[PDB]
Amino acid sequence: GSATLGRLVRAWPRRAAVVNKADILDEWADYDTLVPDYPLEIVPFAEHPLFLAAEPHQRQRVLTGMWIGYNERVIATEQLIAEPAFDLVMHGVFPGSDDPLIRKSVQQAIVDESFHTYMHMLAIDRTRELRKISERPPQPELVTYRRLRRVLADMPEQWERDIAVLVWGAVAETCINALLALLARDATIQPMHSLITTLHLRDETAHGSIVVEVVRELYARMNEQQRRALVRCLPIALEAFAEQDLSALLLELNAAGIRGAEEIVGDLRLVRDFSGARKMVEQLGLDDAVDFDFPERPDW
Amino acid sequence: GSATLGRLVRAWPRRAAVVNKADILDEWADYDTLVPDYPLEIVPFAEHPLFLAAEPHQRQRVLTGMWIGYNERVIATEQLIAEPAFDLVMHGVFPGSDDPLIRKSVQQAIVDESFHTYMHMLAIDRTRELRKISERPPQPELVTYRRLRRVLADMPEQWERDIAVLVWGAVAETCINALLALLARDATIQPMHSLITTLHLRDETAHGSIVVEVVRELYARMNEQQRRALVRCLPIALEAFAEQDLSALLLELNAAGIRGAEEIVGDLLVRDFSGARKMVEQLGLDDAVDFDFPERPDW
Repeated sequence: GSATLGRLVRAWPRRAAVVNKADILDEWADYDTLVPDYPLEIVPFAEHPLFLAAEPHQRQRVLTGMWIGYNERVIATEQLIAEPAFDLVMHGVFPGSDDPLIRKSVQQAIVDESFHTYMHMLAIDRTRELRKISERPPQPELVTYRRLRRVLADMPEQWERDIAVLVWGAVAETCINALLALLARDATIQPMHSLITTLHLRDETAHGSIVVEVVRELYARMNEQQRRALVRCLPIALEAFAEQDLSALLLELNAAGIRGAEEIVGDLRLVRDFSGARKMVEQLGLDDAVDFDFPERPDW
Repeated sequence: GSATLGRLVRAWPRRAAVVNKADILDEWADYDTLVPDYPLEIVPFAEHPLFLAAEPHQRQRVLTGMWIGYNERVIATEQLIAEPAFDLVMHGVFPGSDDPLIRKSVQQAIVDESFHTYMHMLAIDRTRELRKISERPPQPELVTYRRLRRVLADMPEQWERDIAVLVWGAVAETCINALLALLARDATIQPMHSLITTLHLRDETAHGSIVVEVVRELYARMNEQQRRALVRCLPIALEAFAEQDLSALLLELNAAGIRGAEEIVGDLLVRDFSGARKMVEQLGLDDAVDFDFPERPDW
């Protein structure tokens, strides 16, 4: 079997966030209210005159809101997109998925996603308590999940729905959110915010390598119509993860009471790193068969 | 907020198997094939004449099968019974489940169950490799799960189905498998077999405490007709976890080639219900539940 997979399975105890920082709760120990929740430098409208025209506490409420929103979207992605793909592999629904090495690598990833959900859930609860955020509008559906559900809606056959779910999860796990990596390195924000994202990023880098190996092995064992289906679905999943939907920004800005929120939003790097998914496409020998313009590899 | 829930949440990093023995895979290192997989002492037909009249390799193959069978059932219980109940709580379908202390304790439990599945899956894989078992017959559907399907068939509405799933999960997590506890303490079997079960039991002791606290809190917030279904639901789940089904024994004796397997099973390990009894008290359902709780086992 895959030496990459063997190596990833062996490294998991030395690498995983759940093993090496299970005590994340205690990181709020000596909290400092004076330190921001989110870095202004990665806010796209940070220097828009209408955002600058606001009062300092209003800008701070937007930053806090964007931090909470980012954590909400991470949890929804894990729960609705990434974990269901991992679960399908473990269920043995694809030929070749009964392999001990595939099963070990993916079950480890499932433990990691559980702990990721734990960390991000903690981040929301602690922030809401400490910032005294009593109430907050029930946020919109993920654009990525909306696309998934619409693809699946009129699909007759379970075998094809399984392919779509796998591909959506695979793309999610190989296309790293710019906010994950930018938040991870940021020294200006709450140290627990930088830390949680640092931990998640370390695990996600391994998850992308696992997904590349696992998808190669399963595609190789798939029949032609399964293979064909995987191929059609890739560009659709890739475009869903490339698509920016700034509905969340509008709600945050309106929440904070910033005047001209519609103007600021309507007025509008932060691209995902698609390196992993490009490697995935390469490993499948699909380097000319996928209709997607891959963005440049980010500096970070 | 519950002081028990609070203590268990803050102790989780020190307690959790996932933190303490993530490298469980490496425990197979200096592997000794001479050490049995499973203790004869706890095999219900160990002293049956037809079992004793089989060859040494045949009896050792049964022990291997029962160990693998144990692990298969643990995984199935976690996947089909325990995790769904915990997920239901996290999906906030019940009033009062949005509480951050409840969410922390249950999410930590969910991390634990994913790691338990991992441990048990690898015990199966490492045993099958080292003992050279190339094929194993399809296993029977869990008795507990078969009974679950039945109740859900009888109670088909979405809101009914949530309550049944929760109770099924709750009973599973508060009634400790005799085999879990007896394997954990066994000094004669493969050290990693007693280790995995020791680790799982340590976690499960906490989970039982968690479930009693959570279910109580969720009980307070249900409407008349939800409470109704939960109270009527408890004894059926409890009966399900108490009913002893012999079908998996008859399969190990065949997988091993033992003659008169039917007679053996014809001629034929009660859970510790202590945690579930407490759950019943905590709900004030002491007089309401028609179920006869067995005496606590010494272990």
